Parts: sequence; C-alpha cells; structure tokens
Amino acid sequence: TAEAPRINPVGIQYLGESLQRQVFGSCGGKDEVEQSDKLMELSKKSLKDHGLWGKKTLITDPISFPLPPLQGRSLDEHFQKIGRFNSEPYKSFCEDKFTEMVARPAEWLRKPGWVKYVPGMAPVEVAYPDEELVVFDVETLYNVSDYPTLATALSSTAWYLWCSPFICGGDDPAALIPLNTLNKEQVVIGHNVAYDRARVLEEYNFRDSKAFFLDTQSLHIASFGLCSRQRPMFMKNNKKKEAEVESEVHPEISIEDYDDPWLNVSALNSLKDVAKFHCKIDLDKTDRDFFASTDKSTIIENFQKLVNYCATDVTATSQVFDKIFPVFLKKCPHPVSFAGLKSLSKCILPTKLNDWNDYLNSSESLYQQSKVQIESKIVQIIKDIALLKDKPDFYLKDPWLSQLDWTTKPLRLTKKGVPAKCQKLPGFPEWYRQLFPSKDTVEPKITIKSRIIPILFKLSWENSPVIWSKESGWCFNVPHEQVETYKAKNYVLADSVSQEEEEIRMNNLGLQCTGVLFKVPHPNGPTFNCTNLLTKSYNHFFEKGVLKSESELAHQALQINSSGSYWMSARERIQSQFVVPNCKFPNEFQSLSAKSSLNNEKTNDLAIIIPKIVPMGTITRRAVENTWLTASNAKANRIGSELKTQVKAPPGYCFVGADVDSEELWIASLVGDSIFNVHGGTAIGWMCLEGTKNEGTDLHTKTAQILGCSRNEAKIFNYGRIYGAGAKFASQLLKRFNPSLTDEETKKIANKLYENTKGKTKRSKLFKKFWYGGSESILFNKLESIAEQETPKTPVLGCGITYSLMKKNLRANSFLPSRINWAIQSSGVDYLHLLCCSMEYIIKKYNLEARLCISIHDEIRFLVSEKDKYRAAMALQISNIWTRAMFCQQMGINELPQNCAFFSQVDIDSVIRKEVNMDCITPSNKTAIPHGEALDINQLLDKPNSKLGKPSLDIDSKVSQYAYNYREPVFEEYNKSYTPEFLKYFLAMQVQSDKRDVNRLEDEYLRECT
DNA sequence: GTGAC
DNA sequence: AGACAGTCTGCGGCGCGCGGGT
DNA sequence: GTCACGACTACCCGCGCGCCGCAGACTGTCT
Ligand SMILES: Nc1ncnc2c1ncn2[C@H]1C[C@H](O)[C@@H](COP(=O)(O)OP(=O)(O)OP(=O)(O)O)O1
Ligand SMILES: [Mg+2]
Repeated sequence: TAEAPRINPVGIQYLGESLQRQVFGSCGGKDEVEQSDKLMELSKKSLKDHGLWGKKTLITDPISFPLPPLQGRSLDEHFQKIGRFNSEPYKSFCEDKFTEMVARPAEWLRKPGWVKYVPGMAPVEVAYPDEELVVFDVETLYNVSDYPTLATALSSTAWYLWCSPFICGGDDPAALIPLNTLNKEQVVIGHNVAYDRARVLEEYNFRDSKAFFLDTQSLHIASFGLCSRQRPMFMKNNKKKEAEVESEVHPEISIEDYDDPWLNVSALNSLKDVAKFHCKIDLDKTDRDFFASTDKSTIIENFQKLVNYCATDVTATSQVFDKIFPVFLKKCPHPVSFAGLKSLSKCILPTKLNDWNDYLNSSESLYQQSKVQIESKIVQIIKDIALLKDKPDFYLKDPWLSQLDWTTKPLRLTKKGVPAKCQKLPGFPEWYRQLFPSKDTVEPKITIKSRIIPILFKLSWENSPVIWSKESGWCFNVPHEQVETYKAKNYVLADSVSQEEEEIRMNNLGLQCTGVLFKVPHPNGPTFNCTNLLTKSYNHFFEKGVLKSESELAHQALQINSSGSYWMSARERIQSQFVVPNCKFPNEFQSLSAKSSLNNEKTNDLAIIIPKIVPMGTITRRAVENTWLTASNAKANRIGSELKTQVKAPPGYCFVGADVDSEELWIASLVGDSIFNVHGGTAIGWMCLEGTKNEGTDLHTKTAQILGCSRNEAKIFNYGRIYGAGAKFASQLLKRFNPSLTDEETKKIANKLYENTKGKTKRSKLFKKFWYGGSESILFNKLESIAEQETPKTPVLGCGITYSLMKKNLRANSFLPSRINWAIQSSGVDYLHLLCCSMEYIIKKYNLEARLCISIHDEIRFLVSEKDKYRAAMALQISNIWTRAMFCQQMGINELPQNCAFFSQVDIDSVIRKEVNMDCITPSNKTAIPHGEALDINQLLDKPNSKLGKPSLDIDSKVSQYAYNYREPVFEEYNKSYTPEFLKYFLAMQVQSDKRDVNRLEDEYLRECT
C-alpha cells in the first residue's frame, strides 16, 4: 500500500525514498553509530531531564514528485560548477585589467554626444564607447534638474567624453547617456556606482540587461571593516585624528597605539579617505560648489577645470580598485559570493506617475493641516498667559507659574539718547524673550516637543504638581507623613543637591518646606531621568488617571504625536525620488516577453524607479538602502504608511514572492546539533522541530502563548535572550509588554525562565568557565567557543572576517558580543546568495519569463508573466530544498527533516504587501485593494500547468566544461585541536545537574590523564 | 556586587 | 577724523533622545 | 568567610532641540 514513514530513535520524520535518492544520492553512515551510542545515552539523559522523552510529534504522509537532476556527485560540486557558469565572462574581464594609463588630451571640445580621443590622432565622434571595461563618472546640476550634464570614461586605449545638449545651445534638459547595454556585455567600475547607473538610457527596460556595475565602496567595507562597529570604537578614530592634527610634532614613541593597534588599519567611507589610506593620494575637493549654481552660463566657463577634476576622480578610483580587488578575492574565494554580488546589483521598481503625485499631495496636506491647527492654539495660550506681567501678586501664588524667570533688564541709554542697537525686547520677561529668535521674528515659535509645555499645560502626577529640577528631571512633592508609604510603591527619592536647590528656591520665594521630592519613573530604569512627558509609553498612565491635565489639548497632542512621526522622519527622502515617465522616452520601455503581441491599450501611464543599493554596507556583508529597506508597513492610524503599495505590475504580469521561516534560530539549532550528529540531539533542537507554522505549533507561538503577548514581541524576547541580555532587561521587556504587572512578578518570572533556560556556571582551571544544567547550555558554550579562534570563518562558505575585529589587533576593548553575533548573522547572506544562484540557473535552463524585482533580506520577490507563475513557484521550492540540503550536508549530516523542507506559503499578487488579505486602509488612503493568492506545496501540486517543460541541451554542455576542487569543511579543521578525551569529558560534564558529579568527573579526568 | 570557591 | 578696547548679538556645529526596518 | 573581575541583544537610517564657541557691528573715551 502506501509508503511507511522513517523515524529516528527520537521521534523525528525524514524524507521519502524518492526525495532521498534525488537529493543525497547514495550514502552510508552506519559506522558512526558505534561511537555515537555514548552520545545517544547522554542525549537520552538530557531528554529525560526536561521531560521530552516519549512525547509525540507530527507525522504526515510522505511527499514524492520528480526533480531536476544535479550536475555532480555532491551538492558542493553542483554549486561550484553553477557558480563558475554564472560568473563568466565578467570574471575574465575583471582580471587582465590595464595598469598603465594613457595620456590626457591638451584641449577638450564642447560637442554634444560622445567624443573619443586617442593619443597621436585627431578626436572622433562616436555613438557608443563599445568597450569591454571602462571607468565611469557622472556630474549633474542638482539644483536645476535630476538629469546629468557631462560624463567621462577611461579605457585601456582611449579617453571618452560625453556632453549633454543642454550646455550646447538647448532649452530641454531631459537627456540620458547611452551605452548599448541591451546587446553588449561589459563591466563598469565606479565609486557609489548606483548613482551613475541611474543615469543610463538603456537601463529603463523591463527586459534584462547585459552590463555589470561594480562598486569599490562595498569591496572596501567588506574587506577592511572601516571600524564600523557602531560603538564609540568609531569615535576613537575621530578623536585620534583630531589629536594628531592638533599636535604639530610627531614623537618617535607613540602612546595609545600599544593599547589600540586597530587605529592604524582603519579609515572612513569617503573616497578621499580611501585614496589617502591605500594609495597616498591627496584629492582636493573645492570645485563641488560650482555645480550648486542655478545659471548654466557658469558651467560654460571653467569647462576645462571641471573636466580635469572629473578625470582626476576617475584616475583615483582606478588606482584604488587596482589595489582593493585582489584582497577581496583572497577573503572570499567561493564563486557563489561573486554570483550573488552580480545578482544583487540589478533591481527595478515599476510604478505609475499620477498615483505617486496624488499620494504625495495627500500625505503632505493632512500633516500640515494638523500641525498648523495645533500650533495656533498653543500660540494663543502663550499670548493670553504673557499679558499678566503687571500684577506680581496674581502669578506668585500659582504653583506652575512661579517657576518662570520673571526678570526684566533696564533699557540702555547712550549719550542721553535711544541706542537702538539690536535690542530685541526691552522691558519684557526673560521667558517671553527667549521664544523670539531675533528681531525680525514677529510671532513666537512653539512646538509640542518644547520643555515648558508641561508648564503651559498644567500637568499633575498623583494629584500633585510637577517641579523641574537641575540635577534630576521632573519630580513631585510628597508630605512627610506618607514618605514611607510611597516607598512601598517603589518610588525613588531624589539626590540631596536637588533638595538643597528646592530649599533655597522656596526660601527665595518665601514659603516653608512641607515634604520631600520623589522622581517620576522612567521606562529604562531608576538611574535615568525623565525629560519629556508627552511621548510614547506615557499614554497608558494618561488612560489610567495617574497623569492628569487641566487642558483638553494634551490628549490631542498625544494623538498627533502618535499619528505623524514617520512622515516627519521620512518626508524629504520620499519626496526626492527620481521618477521617469513613459511619455518622454517612447522608444525604451520594452516588455519582458519577446512576443509582445501589441496590447498597448490602457498603458499610457508607466514609470520606473532605479534604487540606489549598496550591496555590502555592513560588517556582516548585508545590503543598505535608505528608503526602500526602511519603509513602514500599512497601519490604520499612520499617515503615509501605504508606500510599498505604490509598486504595481504592468498589464499581463504579476509578482511571485516568498520569505524564509524562522531563519537564524534554525541555523543556531543546526550548529548546536552538529556535535551530536543527529537531528534533535539537544533539547532546544527537539523543541524547534516538533511542529510547523501552519498548525500553529512553532516555538515563537508557544512562547507568545506562555508569556501572554503577541508573536512579534515573542520574537524580540527570544532574539534578546540569545546574544547576551540580562535578566533585568528581560524583566523590563516583560513590564513594557504588559504594563499592569508588578515588579516582583516580572522579576520572578524572568528569574525562573533564565534558570530553566541557561542553567548554572562553573569555573575550573582546565576547562575555563562553562554553563551546565540548562536546555541551551551546549549552544551557548559552542557560540562562545567558535568566536575565540585565530582565523574565524563562516561554516558554510568559508568567508573571512574583517581585520578590525581580529585578535592580533586587539589588546583592550575586546568587542566580544559583535564577534559572537557575526557568524550567525553572516550565514544568512550565504543563504540568500545560494537562493539567487539557484533561481538564476533554473530560469536560464527552462527559458522562463522572470526577473528579480526586490530582495529585502530573507524576503524575495519576482516579476513573472501570467503564463509561467506556477513554474516560478515550483522553481522557488526547488531552490529552497537545495539550499537546506546544502546547509545540512556542509555541517556533517546527510539527512533532512520533512517539516522544514519547503516554504510554508508562496504569495502571488499584483502589489507588494506583507499579507495578501489586507485592505491597507490608511488615514490618507480610503480605497481597499483586492486580495491576492497564497499557496502551500500540496495546493501547488494539485493545480495543473505547474510542471517544467523541455530543457535546453546546450546549457548542461556549457556547465560541464568547468572544474571541481575538493575542500575540507571548517568544523573539521576546528576539531583537530582537541584530543578526544578532553571532548568526551567536557561533553559528559556539560549534561550534569549537580556540582558533585562534575567535580567527580574532573577528578576522574585528572586521574586518567596522569 | 555577587554567585562561586 | 581715526584708534581701539570693551560690549553685546545672534549664527552655526555637535551630541543625545527618539523613532522606523531586518 | 572571602573574591576577582564581571556584565552587556545585534546590524542599519536619520530629525529636532538645547548648548556653547566665535565673527561682526556699536558706544565711548582716547588721541
Ligand atoms: N530584534 C531582532 N534581533 C535580532 N535579529 C532579528 C531581530 N529581528 C529580526 N531579526 C533577524 C533574525 C531573523 O532570523 C532574521 C530574519 O528576520 P525575520 O523574518 O523577521 O525573523 P524570523 O524568520 O525568525 O520570523 P518568520 O518565521 O515569521 O519569518 O532577522
Ligand atoms: Mg522570515
């Protein structure tokens, strides 16, 4: 009948016979079990200590369907051969690059288009440079338009200059530089090259391009780190540079270089600093103001100077690249890294123009309408208050109005005449004067973020007025009788200095002391001070009634603060995007499919945005985007949060997308389970693999149900406990999730959870310090151990770490937590690169009509026509299973669990959102969007027209030419240092639950070693 | 300052 | 009719709190 | 009954507000 499931000694299911044969081929691991039996016993003991032995898991029928064959006897051979296939011929052009540079022409000619100069010959006019490799730089007049003005290119033989018609006697500034990227394969090298790519004429096509734009900044960051640890490590570099510039003498003996050697191997990200560091070139930056002008006649003069400046920039960039590139080849030697770098350097965003303009208009209009309306009333209140200065008796009794500086200076008199020398407001109180910045200002300025607002809005805490102090922040007065009682409420007294200042101010104003000052609590802790009382996390106190106001505008101010902060943060970046319409370039916007079959109706409003993506902008080799990878999600009360819904597909096309499930937790569990060689050998690995997302039995959901919070808050809590957070911070997090709890309750819960999770600690001379008795002790010990190696490498692809964070460059300020995080956060980049390479290979092999659109970390999307949508989903599933099998085989296990093999959901839609069934109603958008479609593996297999067709025979013939070289895995290199007796005794001690047993094992080891 | 020696 | 020494008067750079994302 | 350093989520982007160091114009004796 049906096939029977296969189960380990632990109740975990594996793949079926067909999937096993097509993925892992034939393998045998029977010989390890004889050594593994002791480990199994240890694992069994651990599983009995936490009560997970004999507990049932999820068992389902096996899945079997045919797959495309592999190109080697192992996954490493397959991936290396496909990487060499996808990396050519750009890799050959990157090498054999010229070293000597040709001479510069004496005079430049002003002529529209492309002009080529060859030493010894006359200048010529050309249509395209038509070169394999060039170095490129672009200049533009940004205050006039977004279109380029001039450009220069350098090759191995000649020089090229491109001039716009706008500076050659024209009134139309809309022009783009042509390079024939749709038919000629080429490599263009530049510094921040995306900004230059955005100004190329033939890049505005839905059909794929054939040019590779390479960036030196990403190579420099990935190689040298730039001390970009986002800690005052970055501050010490600037401080040391300031100290060196201040000193006019250079002593032979150097102080603080012994303590911090890494100060000598770092620079900044700007091109001038990189050139000064690597190539010792002093690059002057003075002419950059000439491109800030409004009149174009300025550019007509000083033409030769500007062209020479741009050519000097080109020369510096070439000399920097010729030194940077071999180092990058040395640190990252796997072809998949280069293929992923090429894949992530080409992205496109199709939009529409009128919708974008309407969205911008509404988003600005609502914001200004709210802001002006509230500010008018605040100014009116200030005007009414400032009129009573003539009666000292009325305001000297008010508890709030008595804290203002009611002092007036005399009017100056010069030679018995009016001086009239910049006197802003004579004979007025000081608090009123400070509102006006200068004499020209006629109306006082005020904002809800000002400091005197809790004085203008009479605020009370526990039915007591608030008092501003110098040393502390906001405080309130409690009489002597109840001082002990409020100590039961865990409030904290202020320091003695503020007490003395309060005493002297009350003696100056002429009253007697009746109590003491208590501090308003702060969310972070008792040490921090409170400075603002109208921000987030004070709304709950306003709802309860602890914070009270005598004015109705406090609640409206809180609403306005909650509603319009993200627009205030991102308006300038959102409104300054470069959008190119269809009506201006009618010969460019070509369709993805060759058989267009006309159908140009109702397509009169189309646009394309090219993002400015830095492929490697972090120490962990992640990509950086300032606008599109920092975009908010749609919310019911947030203005302008519908940004990502503005990306729309043209008629006849759609978006197919996916996102990886529980990514880095799975990687950490795999690292922890690699010691025992069996999936589920540790308690956390067994807890992670028991259920699936579709049944609502994942670890994040269970944590949320136990803690009584949402799933995102559970994700934060779980990712906070790992990477080294304390119990006090966990208690503060629990307080912030549920603000109705008591301090002791949260402390007890956090203490119990940390005791159950991590365990206890032991210090021994032989085995240093180690955790024991917990369900995640082995994982913590392994993560601590792998970060102290001499040459740290990524376990999957073998990428190296930056020079700034290596051991030999550090004697103090170890920066330990980043070195702990680095490997786990850097494995995701390799995951993404493998996924992209697999998708590119499948698309090229089976002639699908698809192209990558956007990749936000572990989320990816593709633009696919209506005919090949389910084939694209199938290719995504195959890529996922290949990547997971690669990860499992590299770490030493030749099996894969069935539950984690495939994506949970695959999304097909027409816009970009997080969930298909979202109306996306915002305060600025009043129209709902129809829902999309989401599919799992069984529903995908049930549908027709989802099967791949006939393949091309020549692709495999081209792939088979490349070579394969065997390499040894990273953990196998790591395991050579330790003797097996040390390992077995350490593993035996890590699973014990009492100090006496560990001491006995240490004594037995000491007796055995002799 | 605080669980471990 | 300058000389110059006090004597204010704003103006710009810097750090920090506070929000968005995986 | 002492003790010896431990202890610490991570990676990115950017704006408004208070604070302080200076460049510049204005009297006022002074020659
Ligand atoms: N506060 C955070 N701290 C550390 N890492 C985080 C944090 N938030 C997100 N990440 C990291 C860990 C994730 O594995 C990785 C991918 O992001 P994300 O998809 O949001 O988490 P996830 O994959 O575990 O949940 P899900 O299964 O719903 O996709 O980014
Ligand atoms: Mg995910």
